[PDB]
Amino acid sequence: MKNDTAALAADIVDFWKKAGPDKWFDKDAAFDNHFHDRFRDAHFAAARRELDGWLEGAESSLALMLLLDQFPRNCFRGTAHMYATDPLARFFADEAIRRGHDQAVSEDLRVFFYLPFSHAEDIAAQQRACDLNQPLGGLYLHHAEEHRDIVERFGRFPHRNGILLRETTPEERQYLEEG
Amino acid sequence: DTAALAADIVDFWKKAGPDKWFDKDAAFDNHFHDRFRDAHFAAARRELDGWLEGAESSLALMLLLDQFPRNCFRGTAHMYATDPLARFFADEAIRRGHDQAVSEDLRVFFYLPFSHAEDIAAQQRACDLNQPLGGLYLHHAEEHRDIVERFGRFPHRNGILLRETTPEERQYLEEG
Ligand SMILES: [Ca+2]
Ligand SMILES: [Ca+2]
Ligand SMILES: [Ca+2]
Ligand SMILES: [Cl-]
Ligand SMILES: [Cl-]
Ligand SMILES: [Cl-]
Repeated sequence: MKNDTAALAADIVDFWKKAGPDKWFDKDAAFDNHFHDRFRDAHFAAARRELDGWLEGAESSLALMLLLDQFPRNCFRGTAHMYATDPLARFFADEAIRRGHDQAVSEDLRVFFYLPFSHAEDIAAQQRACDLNQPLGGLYLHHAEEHRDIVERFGRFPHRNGILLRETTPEERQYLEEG
Repeated sequence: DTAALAADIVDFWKKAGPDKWFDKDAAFDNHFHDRFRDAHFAAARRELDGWLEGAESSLALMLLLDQFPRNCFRGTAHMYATDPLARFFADEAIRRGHDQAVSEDLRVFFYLPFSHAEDIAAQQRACDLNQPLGGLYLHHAEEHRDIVERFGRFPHRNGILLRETTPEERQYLEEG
């Protein structure tokens, strides 16, 4: 399943399209279970750098985003595993965008190439996320700006502090306590 | 000349943009309120029905009757008070082609009144209207519809509307 022509990559994308925004954007434990049953092995292969060849194809690169940015957020909830492949997802998102892959998938799926930037605790990534979401507009843009505001304010996502064993600052504590 | 006022409402909203339309910013809500409170009430008293004659002025009615309450009357029955009027005007604006006259970025404000109506017919209509828009706007229209097909209404409003949450609504509410 090493090449962009892999059945596995197409399977991941087919699974995502079938699930739809009903599942992409609204928490559901059955969907988490389902995603894990199908694609846990694929996640680990991607994380082991066995699927770098998927960067050759637009939809196979989308599959990489789904495995390395989305999968951990569905399937490793409440643990440091949720963030473990984020640097890899970002590295791949950058490469995919350089190849024009985000422009090659449908408008509905484009945001999955941009979410790794929203999920990074660094200002450059956040500004890049907002620029990339500008053409998508509406709620895509709103969400990118929501993330950028937290990072520009704290340099990180204070909601992660417990899981990552970081010391919460007074202003972060304030922010957390109030929403 | 209330023409200038309708234009001002649209320009306020257009320039604020999607980084403010969906946020919960008390400063923005206060700004919107202090500028357009009188306009909202004039529209609610049926003093601005003439704005149906134009596309942008009809958009202004949507912003005054559907969005304004949601920014400026939060957590109160006033959030819903002008919803029937907003749906009435949206129906008329769509009959006149005004939704199709404005770009997709702003067109959705003609359709949100249908997603905000506690009426399964309105919800099905909202899904049809958002269908060509797709993306997150269609998704949210479908989500609202899914809530209403089931219940006939929005359980999240039970507190405000002093409704006894049924057992099914109750367990719907505790879950997510
Ligand atoms: Ca090849
Ligand atoms: Ca904002
Ligand atoms: Ca669209
Ligand atoms: Cl956070
Ligand atoms: Cl959208
Ligand atoms: Cl509800």
